[PDB]
Amino acid sequence: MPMQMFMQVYDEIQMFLLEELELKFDMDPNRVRYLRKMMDTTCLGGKYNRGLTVIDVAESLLSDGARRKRVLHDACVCGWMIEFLQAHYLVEDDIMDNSVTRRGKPCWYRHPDVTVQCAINDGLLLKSWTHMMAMHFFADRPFLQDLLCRFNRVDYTTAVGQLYDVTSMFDSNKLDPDVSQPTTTDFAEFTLSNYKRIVKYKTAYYTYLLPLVMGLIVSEALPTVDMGVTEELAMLMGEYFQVQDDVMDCFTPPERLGKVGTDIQDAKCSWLAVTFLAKASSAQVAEFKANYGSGDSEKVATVRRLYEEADLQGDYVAYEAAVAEQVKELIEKLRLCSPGFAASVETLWGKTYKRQK
Amino acid sequence: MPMQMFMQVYDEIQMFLLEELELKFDMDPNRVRYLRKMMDTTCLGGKYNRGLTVIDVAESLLSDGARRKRVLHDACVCGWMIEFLQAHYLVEDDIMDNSVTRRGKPCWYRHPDVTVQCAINDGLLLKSWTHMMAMHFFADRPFLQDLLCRFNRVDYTTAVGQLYDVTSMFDSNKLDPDVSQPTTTDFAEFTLSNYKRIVKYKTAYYTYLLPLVMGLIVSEALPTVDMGVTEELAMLMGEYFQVQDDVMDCFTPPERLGKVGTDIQDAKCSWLAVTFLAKASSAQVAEFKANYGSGDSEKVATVRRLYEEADLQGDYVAYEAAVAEQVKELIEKLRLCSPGFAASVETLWGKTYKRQK
Ligand SMILES: CN(CCCCc1ccccc1)CCC(O)(P(=O)(O)O)P(=O)(O)O
Ligand SMILES: CN(CCCCc1ccccc1)CCC(O)(P(=O)(O)O)P(=O)(O)O
Ligand SMILES: [Mg+2]
Ligand SMILES: [Mg+2]
Ligand SMILES: [Mg+2]
Ligand SMILES: [Mg+2]
Ligand SMILES: [Mg+2]
Ligand SMILES: [Mg+2]
Repeated sequence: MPMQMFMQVYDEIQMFLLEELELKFDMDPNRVRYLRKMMDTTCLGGKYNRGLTVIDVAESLLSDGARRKRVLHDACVCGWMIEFLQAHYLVEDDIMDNSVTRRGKPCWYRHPDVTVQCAINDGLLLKSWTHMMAMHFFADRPFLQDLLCRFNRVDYTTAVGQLYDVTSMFDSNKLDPDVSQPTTTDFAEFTLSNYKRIVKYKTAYYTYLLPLVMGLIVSEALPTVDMGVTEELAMLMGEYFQVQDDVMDCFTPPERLGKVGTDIQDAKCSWLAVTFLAKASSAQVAEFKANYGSGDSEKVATVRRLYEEADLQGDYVAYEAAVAEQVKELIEKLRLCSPGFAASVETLWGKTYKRQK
Repeated sequence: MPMQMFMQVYDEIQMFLLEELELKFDMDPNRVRYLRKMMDTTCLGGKYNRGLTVIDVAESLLSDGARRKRVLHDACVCGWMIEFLQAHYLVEDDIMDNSVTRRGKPCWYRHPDVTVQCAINDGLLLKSWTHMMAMHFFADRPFLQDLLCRFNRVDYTTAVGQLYDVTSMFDSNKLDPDVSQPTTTDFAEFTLSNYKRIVKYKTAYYTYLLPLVMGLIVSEALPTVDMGVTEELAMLMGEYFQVQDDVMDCFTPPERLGKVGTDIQDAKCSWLAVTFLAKASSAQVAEFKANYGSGDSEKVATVRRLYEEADLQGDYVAYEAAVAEQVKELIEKLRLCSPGFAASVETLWGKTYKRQK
């Protein structure tokens, strides 16, 4: 049912946007249908976990069935703002990471009749829609300002996190626009501390904290919860969530994930990379620096192998257990003064813990 | 004094941005350096015509000591929001139009140590900053919602224009995300009405209509002018402005313009291109199609050669005169009830009419 009306509001939004493009932007049918396909390919195709969470939080907190419908509808729009925001990130992300597949299908910039230059712009259009839809529905809403302040900061912090992610192969001390530099060879920068910063900003905020806050805002209950504990949980579940993505990027079959990993080729500072270098032996670390950050398959195979050889799946489990009980503890601290919020928060966790996706 | 006070609020804005990233975003001194240089290289180097216009419009309309400098500061912030927005477009546009030089210096993505994927993200960062500085300085001003609504609007419509720009060289009938097609061979879609559409949306709104609008907003004078006549002026000055951009791309010397043209290699629907086709003879129209859209040295020269012989200046000066006359009378309509405003519009026109760069 949540998923039912979630798709109903999607159609509203798609109608409003595309129609306006024809009525107020002098757009021709061919281009109007192109945006439809671009929208559907990039926004539909996922499990909508960020969007659906907003509804759950809103519903779980609204405790005259109009107030219920008001909060419900708004929660769905706020739901699609993040889904569209995620749609925006992934389009640009796939481009930057030179990815091939996304959600079982080719990445947007990989579509035969979608140019890279146009893909970039579509990615921007996606971001502009979040604002366009919000302004259309929340027009006369007391929280409109607060909603967008927090929405944009999260977007901003996520872009910053992508700065950290995109520039982790480079010795930050040799980071100067006017002078080039190649992939690091010592990987001194590949530290858990540098990994944690990357993940906290590029993933955590928009994937866990944002969905929670928007649901709290439409529910007019933000001041009721302990924003501090809530923040601690969002960062914790966020990191964990990203650590999973990193392992799945290397071990989960492309068809089960719906995308072909590029971390090894892109010499990304993944969790698997910083955890390996931290425990591996002289020879292991050497064979790594010699085969990492390359497209060659025997070079790629080597890095995959070396990961297994080093048994990272065991470090993972210990990490997962650490988080699992750290999350449980925080939720109990939250459950004390806000049981309604506590429940919705645990559902988000349960959707994360040991996911295969 | 305007430029000076404008350039000081700049630092006041840069300080805030970078110092925030140092503590609240956990950024290392190196990346804070990289962003400072990026911010200075992408937001500085131009002539600041959009920002400066906002200040002029604003102080021209305040008709209480500090009340004045208050409005003066607000106008400078808005001035930089557009400059930053323009900086955002220009980085993403040089990447899209695969340009080489910008404002004298090499395009941002062309910089020695600026990777394309990072460049893309830096541009997104530049956009994020327009919202960041806005909320910081205007979190108390009542006009904030409108100010940001009108801002995102123009921003949206501009991305929509960029959509017409990048898809103009392709027969929109075969436009379909799954099947690729070459650059239109017949160039049938290169019509003046289609040119007018792309121009009105990718230039007019944010280059002319926005500065006037923000200036009216920060001065609380928005409702004292005939928006209908104001928009007619913006759309008219914007088209003309963009038409000059196209001519300068083919005929103005790089060292003076500050950039190397790419409209001919990118097979862009330029004013020169549509005006040519609309008058050229069979031979000319034929040879045109055989050399346009290529990156080859001599072919590109052949296109200029056909542009000159087609005597496209005679139509330009005629067009300019047609516009000059149409703008004049519109400005008079404005003067009737908005003298002060009309005056600021004269200056803006004065900076557009026969500009060189
Ligand atoms: C959290 N991440 C990026 C969020 C993208 C954030 C962003 C911000 C600004 C501009 C572009 C993208 C999402 C996970 C990944 O995308 P995926 O595995 O889906 O490719 P990656 O592992 O490559 O990070
Ligand atoms: C006003 N125009 C930007 C249009 C860019 C619009 C845009 C860019 C990126 C994202 C959204 C919209 C500016 C003129 C050009 O930039 P330039 O000659 O400076 O390259 P172009 O002739 O390429 O348009
Ligand atoms: Mg990435
Ligand atoms: Mg990726
Ligand atoms: Mg990944
Ligand atoms: Mg362009
Ligand atoms: Mg360009
Ligand atoms: Mg140009």
